[PDB]
Parts: sequence; structure tokens; C-alpha cells
Amino acid sequence: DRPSYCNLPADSGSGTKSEQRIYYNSARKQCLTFTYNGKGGNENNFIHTYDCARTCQYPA
Repeated sequence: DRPSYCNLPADSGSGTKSEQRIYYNSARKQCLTFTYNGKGGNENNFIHTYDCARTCQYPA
């Protein structure tokens, strides 16, 4: 089943070190880029596209 946090919106969090991360967009069923400020945010926040795809897009 899909973890519920996969359905949270992208959350850029706080901080000054901007960094690209990947999030699952539940409406589009796609793993997309977003800008993460380095701190805070939520669990729908992945280092690599494959992480998002295996965890949220095509979950075990």
C-alpha cells in the first residue's frame, strides 16, 4: 500500500542552502523536482527519483 505521507504536498521547509529534492505528486502520480531549503519540511522528500518511485509511485 502507498504510505499516507506520499499524499502530502511538497514542503520547501526553512534554511538558506537550497537543494533539489524529489516528491511524489499524488494528483499526477509522478515523482517531480522541488526546491528544499535544507531544514524542516515533511517525509515526502526524496534524494533520488528512484527513491520516490519505489516508495510512493509504485509501492510494495
